[PDB]
Order: sequence, then structure tokens, then C-alpha cells
Amino acid sequence: GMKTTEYVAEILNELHNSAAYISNEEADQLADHILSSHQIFTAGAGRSGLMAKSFAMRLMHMGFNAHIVGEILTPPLAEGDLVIIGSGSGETKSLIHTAAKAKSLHGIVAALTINPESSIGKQADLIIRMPGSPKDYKTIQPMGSLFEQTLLLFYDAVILKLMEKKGLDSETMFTHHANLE
Amino acid sequence: GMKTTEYVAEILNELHNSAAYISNEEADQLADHILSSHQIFTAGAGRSGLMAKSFAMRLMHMGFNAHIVGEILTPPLAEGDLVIIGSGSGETKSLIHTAAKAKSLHGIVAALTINPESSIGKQADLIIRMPGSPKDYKTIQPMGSLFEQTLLLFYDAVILKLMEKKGLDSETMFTHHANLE
Amino acid sequence: GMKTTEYVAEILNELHNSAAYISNEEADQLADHILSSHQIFTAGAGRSGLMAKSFAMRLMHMGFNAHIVGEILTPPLAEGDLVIIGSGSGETKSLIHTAAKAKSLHGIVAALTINPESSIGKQADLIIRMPGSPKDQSNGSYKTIQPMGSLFEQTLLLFYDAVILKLMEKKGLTMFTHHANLE
Amino acid sequence: GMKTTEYVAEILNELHNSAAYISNEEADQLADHILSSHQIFTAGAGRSGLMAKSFAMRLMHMGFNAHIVGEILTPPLAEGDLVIIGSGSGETKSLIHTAAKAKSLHGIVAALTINPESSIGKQADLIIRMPGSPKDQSNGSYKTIQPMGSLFEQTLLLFYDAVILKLMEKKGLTMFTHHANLE
Repeated sequence: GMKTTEYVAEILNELHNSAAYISNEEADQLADHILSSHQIFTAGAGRSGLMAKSFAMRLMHMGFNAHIVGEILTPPLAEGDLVIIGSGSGETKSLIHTAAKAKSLHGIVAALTINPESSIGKQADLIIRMPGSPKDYKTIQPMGSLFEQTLLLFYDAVILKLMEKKGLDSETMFTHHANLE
Repeated sequence: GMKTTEYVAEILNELHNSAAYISNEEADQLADHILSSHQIFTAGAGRSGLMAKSFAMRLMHMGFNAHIVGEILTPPLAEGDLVIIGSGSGETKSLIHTAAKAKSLHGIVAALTINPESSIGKQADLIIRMPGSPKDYKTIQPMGSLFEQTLLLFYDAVILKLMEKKGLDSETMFTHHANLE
Repeated sequence: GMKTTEYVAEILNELHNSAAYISNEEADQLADHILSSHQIFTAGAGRSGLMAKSFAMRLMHMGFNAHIVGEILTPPLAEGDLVIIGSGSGETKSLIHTAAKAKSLHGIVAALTINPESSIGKQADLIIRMPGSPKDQSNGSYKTIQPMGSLFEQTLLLFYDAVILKLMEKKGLTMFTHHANLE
Repeated sequence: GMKTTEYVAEILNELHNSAAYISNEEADQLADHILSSHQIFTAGAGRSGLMAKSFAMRLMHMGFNAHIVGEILTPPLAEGDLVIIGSGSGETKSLIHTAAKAKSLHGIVAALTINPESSIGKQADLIIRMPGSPKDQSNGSYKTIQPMGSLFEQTLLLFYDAVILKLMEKKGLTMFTHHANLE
């Protein structure tokens, strides 16, 4: 039984404990792939899909050629482009298909998933392993909320790293944002 | 009282009678604006919005720099870009705003609307007048169905005209379609 | 080569052919199913998907419990619910999945497609066959000057809007007070 | 300059500041309103809009009649319904419209914003003030190394997920059988 604001603290504490189990060799590699790929696609189902979109948007703001798998105006992938798949289970059929198709086209696949031996993980060129396996990790939140929150924060850290690599600062960064609404 | 297939014929007959009141000077101009603008944005609310998206998609397939107002990855408009607004009423507040903002940025606005003296029509550089004013036009369909259907067919005719101008044929046209699903 | 208004005429010309081809017997079953199923789900990919959204919207307007497969707020399907899938080829991988999954849940699947023997057509309880088969082509019948599946998508829209009319007929529905009022 | 995992730590550091700032009294009213209103509508633009969708999805999962302003299938708001608007600046033109329209329909409007005197904040029945005012800046309190409204959007997500917990507490809800099963 507790205050709404106290629940915010409990989440932040789950996030802090959980995020502090993510490995950095893989992450810094993801930034490097984003920097060298001509197009970047993000992907996810459900709420993870929302976090993908949030990451693609910020990538576009920074001037990258970023897209989201499954949207009306998604362009074709070409050889060497990157696909970033956020999936807790690593078993979502649609996402398994996206990874396979990417690979068939000689795209590069990065997967952020709990289980690296999952269907999606086994297709990936790069795996960023997220916490939450049967080994470890506490959460009082609904089914996949912690993973989804972790996805967002991790995406937004990759944004910071990209900013650093590009010598960009928050106060003065030019953003390519929509201007018709 | 009638067969489902008979209702299809009645719709086609409303469409045929209705579409045969559209003026061609304005239309051919829209194609010409699409051909010369570096970016094209489409826009609409509700079902008209769906037709906008359907038109933007086909524009992208043909290699144009096409976007839809209000989507996650919509880029900024620049001077000289085109905004194509489909609105029956010409009074939707959000669309009035999009037109005004476009104009402030020195974009070009084309409006497909029933009432050229509407809020959206008065902002437009180009008006394609659609049938259905108090003067004319029969429809046994729900509120805005005929206008929405007419929008689709008109968009798809502009596609044909663009194909013609570009010396493209349906059987052999290269399309830039999504390839990850 | 041709006025834009002349292309409209051509497009109309092609849709008239498509309408005469459609078997009303299957079409009429569709509306019956919409009227009896507690939930209705529409689906498609790309433009066909846009036409599925347009239909679901009008079903909602009529007071049906209508949904679109794949959206954030889509609820679970329960036994006896209807899923309506528009697919030209009947081979789109996501939609094969949706059809097979619906069937496994004992949903009723209605497929609108060119190929009744396609992967999606074979899962369907009801098939609404649209024109454009390699057969109707080589044998003189079907011709489109439009790209890709444009004629099919157009036919979908028009067919779905015709189904709305049949529904309104069957009911007493104007009473479109089910329209959004926010934003 | 810093490891990606070090940036995660920094982001967390900023969210902790934002949580201590939030007045629980207003937060608690939000959940009360969610529990009493027959329909709940969420809204936002851009990323904030994504967080509004994430919240609406979880409300649906809990069996609430939840909707997202601006979607194809969004139903009309009726008197007494709740609209929850996330906006940093409280000046986004569409959202000003949504708030004023909701109020005119006698909906209840809850605004989550940095500026309670913003256009949206002035329409709100309930305001959940988030940090980041020019004041909290110049006076030492608020600092972000992240672009644009990233910290605010993150705070929104986390705040909405906290509200879910309070709702689950208040109820007996696991019983997330309200999850999509098609596709």
C-alpha cells in the first residue's frame, strides 16, 4: 500500500538495479553501427514498438536516416543498413520474420532481448542482453513494463553517446523536427 | 432493398456522376507542383486522412520525397515544398493550422475541398473543387463517404498522370516498396 | 497523353468490371456475419490496410464492436468473432499468421482476395473473390493500367462501403452520433 | 567521454530529481478519477504521445474503457469522462484544442506539464506539475544533458506506470487477460 510518488521511486529503483546489469562492449558497438549505416530501422511489438518509435524519432531529429518497420512510408532496406529489434521474449513471429528478411538482404541485425539464444537473438549480428532471465532482478510491475522502460532509457543513452561522438550538446543541438503542427 | 453487389454499382454510379464534375486545369497543375517540389506532404482527417496516406504511399513507391502530416517521422517542411490537403468541409481546425503554418514557411498549399471559400480553401494556392455543394449530386451513403471515395480515385488519377509525365508503365514500373515484412 | 479527369474515367471503367465479377452470394454472407458476430476485426497490410481501417471506422459509426488487427488498443478475439482480411495475393506473411491464428481461436475468417487457393484463402471460412487472376488476364478479361494493387485496393474500399449500405439497410440506421468529438 | 552505461546512470540520476518534485496529492487524485470516470482518453503529441499510448494500453489491460485521442477508432467523449494530456510546454496547438474541447463537453481534464499557467494548464481541472521550469533552472535545481523534452517524456512514462501500480493496488488486479491475441 503506497503513494503514487512512492511507486515512481520503486520503479526508478527497479530500473536502477536492472539497468546496472547491462554490458557496455555491445552498446558502444550499436552506436558505431548507427554511425556507419546509411539507413537505420527500428522495430518492436506493442509497447516495445512504442519505445522503438520514440528512438527512431530522436534519430531523425539528429539527422539520421531513420525508419520504423511496419509504418506506411517505410522504405526498402538495402545491403548494409541496420535493423534494431527490441524484444523481451525474442520470440514474436513478426519480429523473427523481420530479422530473417533483413539478413537475407544483407542488412545487419541488432537485438535487444532478454534471451540471446532466442529466435531473434540467434539471428542477430549484435546482441544487447537485457536483464530479467530466470537466473536473475525484481519487479512488482505488470508483465513487461520494466523491460519496456529499460528499452527507453537505453535508447536515450545511445542518443547521448551519438551526441558525444558527433560533438553535439543539448542546449545548442539543431533538431530536424516536424513544423506543420 | 438490394444486393450487396448492387450497392457497389450504385456507389460506382454516384462516383461516376460525381467525378465527372471535376475540372482538369487545376488537376494537371497539381501534378506539375508534385513534379517540381522537393518534398510533398499530404494531409487529411479521419477517412480523408486515410486517403492521404494511401496517396503518399504511392508517391513514395514512385520515388517522390513524400510525407504525411501528423506521423511520428514527419520531417520539417522547407520553402517551396508542397502540402496537399483533402478536406470536404474545409473547416477542420487542425487542417486550417497546417495550411497556415505551411504558408508562413513559404510552402505551397493545394486543397481538395467542396467549398473553395472555406477556411482551408482561402489559404490555398491551388484549389481542386470537389462536387457536393448545396447547388449540386446524389448520395445515399453515410456522411462523407462519397467525398472520401472521390479523393481516393482522384489521387490515383494524379498517380497515373505522374506515370505518364515520367514515361512509366504499370507492368514495368520500379516501385520503392517496403521489404522487411 | 490524357487529362487527369480522363484517368478518373478509366479508373471507374476498371472498377465496373470488378463489380460485375463479384459473387453476391458470398458478399451477402459477409453482412450476415457482421450482424451476428459480437466483435468484428478488420485487417490488411499497406493500402489494403488503410481500406480496412476505413471500414472499421464506419462499422464503429454504426455502433458495431469493431476493431483493427494490430493497433495498440486492439482487444483479444474470442470464439465466434469475425476477422475480415483484405489481401490481393493472399500471401502476405503477417496476414497468413492473423488468419491461421484467428482460426485456431475459433474465430470466423472472411478473406477478400484474388486467389482463393492462396495461403490466406485456404484458412478462410468465407471467400470474397476479386478479379485479377493470371487467368482473367491471359483470357482477355482483366486489364489494369494502374500500378501494383491499386485497382484491387479501390475495389476493397468500394466493396466495404457497399457492405456498410447493406448493413444500414438491414438495420434502421444519420444515427452516426458515434463519431469522435475530441480533437 | 562516457560509456553508454554511464549515460543510463545519468539519465536515472535526472529522473530521481523529477520524482521528488512531483506532488503526490495531485497524482493520487488522478488515479481516483481514472477509477470513477466511465471513459478515459489519453493524449499527447510526438514522444509524449507515444507515452500516452503506452499508458492507454495498460489501462485497457486492466479492463478500463481506455482510448487515445486522435486514433481512427476513438469514440466520442461524454460528460464526466477523463482526458489526460501530457505536454511539456502546455502550448501544443492540437492539445490546447483537445483540452478546451473536452472542457466544453464537460469532460474532466488532467494536464501533466511543466507550466501550470500554460494554455493547456489553464483549461485543466487537475494539474500534475513536472520539473523543468526556467525557474528550477536558473535557481540551480533542474539540469538535463538530454535533448529536447527527453527527460520530461521519460518522466511521463514512469509516472504513468506508477499510476498503473496505484490502480492495481486500489483494485485486485496477472489478470492481464485483456492482451491482444491476434497477429
